Amino acid sequence: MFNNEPLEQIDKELHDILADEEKRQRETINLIASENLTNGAVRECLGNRVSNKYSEGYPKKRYYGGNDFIDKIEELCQKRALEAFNVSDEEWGVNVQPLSGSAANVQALYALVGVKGKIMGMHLCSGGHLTHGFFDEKKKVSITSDMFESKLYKCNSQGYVDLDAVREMALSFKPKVIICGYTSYPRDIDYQQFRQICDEVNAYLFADISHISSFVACNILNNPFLHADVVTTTTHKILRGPRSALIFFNKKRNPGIEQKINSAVFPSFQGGPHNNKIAAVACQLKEVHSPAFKEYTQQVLLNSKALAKALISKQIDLVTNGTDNHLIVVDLRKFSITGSKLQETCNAINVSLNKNTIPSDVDCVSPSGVRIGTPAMTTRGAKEKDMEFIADVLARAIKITVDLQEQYGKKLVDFKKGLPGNAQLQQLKQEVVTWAGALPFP
Amino acid sequence: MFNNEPLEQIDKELHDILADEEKRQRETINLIASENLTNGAVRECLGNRVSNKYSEGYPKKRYYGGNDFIDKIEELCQKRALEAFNVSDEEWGVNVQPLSGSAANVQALYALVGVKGKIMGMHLCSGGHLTHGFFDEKKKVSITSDMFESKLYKCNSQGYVDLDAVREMALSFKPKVIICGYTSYPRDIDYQQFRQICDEVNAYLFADISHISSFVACNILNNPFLHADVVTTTTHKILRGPRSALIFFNKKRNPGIEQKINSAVFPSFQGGPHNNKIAAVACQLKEVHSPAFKEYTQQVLLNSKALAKALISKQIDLVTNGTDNHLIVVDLRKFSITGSKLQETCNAINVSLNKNTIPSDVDCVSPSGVRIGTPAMTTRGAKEKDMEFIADVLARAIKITVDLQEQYGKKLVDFKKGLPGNAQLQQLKQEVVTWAGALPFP
Ligand SMILES: Cc1[nH]nc2c1[C@](c1cc(-c3cccc(CCC(=O)O)c3)cc(C(F)(F)F)c1)(C(C)C)C(C#N)=C(N)O2
Ligand SMILES: Cc1[nH]nc2c1[C@](c1cc(-c3cccc(CCC(=O)O)c3)cc(C(F)(F)F)c1)(C(C)C)C(C#N)=C(N)O2
Ligand SMILES: Cc1ncc(COP(=O)(O)O)c(CNCC(=O)O)c1O
Ligand SMILES: Cc1ncc(COP(=O)(O)O)c(CNCC(=O)O)c1O
Ligand SMILES: [Cl-]
Repeated sequence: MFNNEPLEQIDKELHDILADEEKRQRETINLIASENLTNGAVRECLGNRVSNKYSEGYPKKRYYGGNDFIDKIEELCQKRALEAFNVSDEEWGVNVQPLSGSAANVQALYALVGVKGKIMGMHLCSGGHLTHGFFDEKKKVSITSDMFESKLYKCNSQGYVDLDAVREMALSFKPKVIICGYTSYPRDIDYQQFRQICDEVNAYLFADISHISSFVACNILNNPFLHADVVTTTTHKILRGPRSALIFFNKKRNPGIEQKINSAVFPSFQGGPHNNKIAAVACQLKEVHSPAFKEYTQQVLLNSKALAKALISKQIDLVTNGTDNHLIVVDLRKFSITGSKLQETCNAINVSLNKNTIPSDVDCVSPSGVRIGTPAMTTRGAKEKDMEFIADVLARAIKITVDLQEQYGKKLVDFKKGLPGNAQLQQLKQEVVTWAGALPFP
Repeated sequence: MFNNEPLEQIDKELHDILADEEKRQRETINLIASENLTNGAVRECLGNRVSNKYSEGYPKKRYYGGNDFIDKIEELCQKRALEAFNVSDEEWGVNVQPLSGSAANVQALYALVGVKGKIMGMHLCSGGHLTHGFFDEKKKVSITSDMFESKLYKCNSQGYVDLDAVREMALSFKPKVIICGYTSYPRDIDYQQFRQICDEVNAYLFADISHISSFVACNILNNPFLHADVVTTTTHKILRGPRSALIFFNKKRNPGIEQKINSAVFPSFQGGPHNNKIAAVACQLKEVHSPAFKEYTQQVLLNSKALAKALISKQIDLVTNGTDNHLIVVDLRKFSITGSKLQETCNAINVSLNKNTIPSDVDCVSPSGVRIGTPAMTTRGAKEKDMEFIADVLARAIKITVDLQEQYGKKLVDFKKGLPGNAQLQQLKQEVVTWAGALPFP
C-alpha cells in the first residue's frame, strides 16, 4: 500500500527545482573550499534501502537483531577508515556513526572533557571552526562555548598560528583539550609543537582535519596521527565522500578512550545511525586508498599552487602569501571592496566562493576577503593550465566589483542594484558557463 | 578526474552485502514500531546531487550564495510541513534542518531552557525516549540528563501516564519544560491536561510525536498543536519519510521563539544542512497530505487493533490491555521468558521486533516484553485478516522459546545454542520467508 511512481511522476514541482539545481552545478566555477562532487556509486549508496533499518548501538552489541548485514557494512567502513589513514586497528579506533562534522566535534569534545570542561581552539575569524569553542561578546554562538568553557587563540598579523600565544594561553587557562586543524587556514600544521604544549599542561590533542583529510591520508602533508589523541574529519569535503563524519581515537595513549567516545556518540547524543551514510562512506573510503585518488589529491595541491601563483601574477594579495594545501584566502583591502560584494558579483557570474575574514578584521561584521579552493574543479578535470583562466575570471570580477561600487556606492543594498542587467557580468557569466558546462561532471 | 563506474563494478564487496540486506528486508515480518519502507521517489532524493551544496544558515539569509534552488527546496519543505500538520504559517513555524530525532530534541530543549536548565520527561523504562532526560543512578546516560537537570516521571502499575504524579513532580521540581509523547507508549496522550499542568508551574509544553506523527497529521488521534509550545518529530517512522526531523514552534504563544529555535539548530549545534534529506522530506510530505496516505494511516490503526485482539484471543497479555495507536507492548511474564530471548527467537525466524520494558520491571536489566507495530507491514500491504497469521507466528515463537528454555536453561548464553539447527524454527522461518517474500516491496 504505497506509491511507487518515479520522482518525475510523483512530484513534478520538486523534480524541476532539482533538475535546475543540477544545471547550476554543471554551469558553475565552484571554488567553495569545502565542496566537492560525489560519483554515482556514492549516490547509489545514499539512496539504498539500508536507511530503512534501525540499528542503535554498535556492531555485535546492537539493541535490535536483524542487523547482520548492517554489522558487516559498519565493520567494513571502520576497517576501510583505518587503512585509509595509515593506522593500526591495534593502536587506533574509529566511530563511523556521527551524522556530520559538527556533531562529531561536540561528541568527541564531550567524551574528553564533559560539561563545564575547558577547551582551546582557533578563533572563528582566524580560521577556526564554530565547533572549536566559538563565542562573541554578544553571545555564546556555538554550544562548544556554552556546554564547555572555551578560550580562543588568534593567528598573528601575517595569518600564521602564533604558537607562543597558544602556550601563553594554555599555561594560564589549563584546558583539558586544545583543538588544532581549521576551516580556512591556508598552511600546514605543526602538530608536534601542539603535542609538546599539550603534555606541558596535560591536555588532550584534538586534530580536526576535515579540510585537509585527503592530504593526511595520502601523506602529502603532516600526519597528526603521530601526535594526536583524537582526530575528527568530515567525509564530504576534499575526501569526496557523503555528508558524514569520523572520530578517531588513540587507544594506546589513552586506555579507556574507546568506550567514552563510543558512548558519547550513542546514547549520549545520537540515536539510530544512518546506514545509507555509512554504506556511502565505505564506498568512498575504498577509492581513498587507491593510488588513483592520490593522483587526484596531488592535482588538488598542484592546482592550488598554480592558482595562488597566477593570482599573485595579477597583483592580487593572498593571506600568508601562498598556500600549502587546497585553499587560498584572498585579501581584498587594496581594492577597497568587501568579501560579501565579490561573493554577490561572483554568484552573478556563476562563480561559487565565500566571504572570509582576514587578520586585519577585528570583527566578523565585514570580512575583507574571500576564500577559494581547488577540490571541486580538480574533480571536474581542471589542470594547472586551467588556473590562469580562473584567476583571470576572478580578477575581472574584482574589477567589475570596483566599477559597480564607484557607480552605485559602497552600501550593500545600493551596490546590489547595480548587479542585475550589467553588460559585463552577463558577458563574463556566458564565458564562465561555456567553459564550466563542457567539463566532466560526475 | 573521478571514477564513474556503477556501484556493482567499483565495489563488488559492499554491493553484495547490500543485495543481501535487500533480500533480508524482503523476507522478514518487520514489526519494529519505529521502522517503515521508503518508496523509490524518496530514495531518488536521498541520492540527489543536492547533497553537494554547502548552505549554512537559513533561506534568503545563507552564508553563501549559489543557493537559489536550495532555498526553494527548503522553503517548499517548511510550507509542505505546516500544511501537513494543519497549522497556519502565521501561528506556527518549523525548522527542517535537524539531522535526526535526537538532534532535534537536544536542540529544541536547549533553545527553551539553556545549559543547567530544568526538564521533565517520561522515564526510559516507562516508554519515554533517551532524549527526554534519561539517566540511571550509575550514569547520566543521555546528554539531556547532563547538559540539563532532568527529573523522570513514571507510568502507573497498569502502564498509563500517571498525571497526579506528573503534577506532584512539577510543583516540587519546577522545570522550564515538560516533555510528553513517547517511544513505547501504546495509548493516546491527554495534552490538554499536560497544557493545564504547564501553565500552573509556568513551564513550556514539549510534544515529541515521532511515533504517532501520521496520526496527528491525519486527525485520527489527539492534536498536540492545540496545546503545545514545541512539537518535534522524526520523518522516518510512521510518517514514512527519510531519516530526518522537524521542530515545530508556536509563535503566538511565545514571541521570539522562532529565532531561539533557529539559532539552536544552527550555528549552536549543526553546521551545513543535508539538502538531500530536505528534498526527500519535501517529497514525502506531498504524499502525507493526500487522501491516499490517510487511507494508509487508518489501515495502520486497523491492523494494530486486529493484532492486539488476535494476541488476546491466544491468551497473550498486552500492556494497557490494548492500543490506541500503531504499537503494542506484549507482557511475557505468564510464560517466564524474557524479551531478549524472544527477540533472538524471532530474529531466528525472520521476525523483526524489539525487547521492551514493562511497568513491573523496576530495573531495565531484564525487559519482560517485546514491542511490536504495524506501519512497516501495513506499507507492504497486510490487511486486518493478515494479523491472525502474525499473531499465530508470534504465539509459536513464544512457545518454541519456552521449549528451548526448558532444554538449555534460562541463562542467556545457554539459551542461544538451542537456536541454530532447530527444526521447528527452520520450519517456522520457511513459513515466514514464503509469506513475506510475496508481499509488495517498495
Ligand atoms: C559559515 C562558517 N562555518 N564555519 C566557519 C564559517 C566561516 C564564517 C562564519 C561566519 C559566522 C557564522 C555563524 C555565526 C557567526 C557569528 C556572527 C554573526 O552572528 O553574524 C559568524 C561568518 C563569516 C563571515 F564573517 F565571513 F561572514 C564566515 C566561513 C568558512 C564561511 C569562517 C570564517 N571566516 C570560519 N572560520 O568557519
Ligand atoms: C534503544 C532505544 N532508544 N530509545 C528507546 C529505546 C528502548 C530501549 C533502550 C535501552 C537502553 C539504551 C541505551 C542505554 C540504556 C541504559 C542501560 C544500560 O546501560 O545497560 C538502555 C534498553 C532497552 C531494553 F531494556 F529493553 F533493552 C530498551 C527501546 C525502544 C529499544 C526503550 C525502551 N524500553 C525506550 N523507551 O526508548
Ligand atoms: C574544520 C571543520 N570542522 C567541522 C566542520 C563541520 O562540518 P558539518 O558542516 O558537516 O557540520 C567544518 C565545516 N566548515 C564549513 C566550510 O568550510 O565551508 C569545518 O571546516
Ligand atoms: C519519541 C522519539 N523521539 C526521538 C527519537 C530519535 O530518533 P533518531 O533515532 O532519528 O535520533 C526516537 C527513536 N526511538 C527508537 C525506536 O522507537 O525504535 C523516538 O522514539
Ligand atoms: Cl542522508
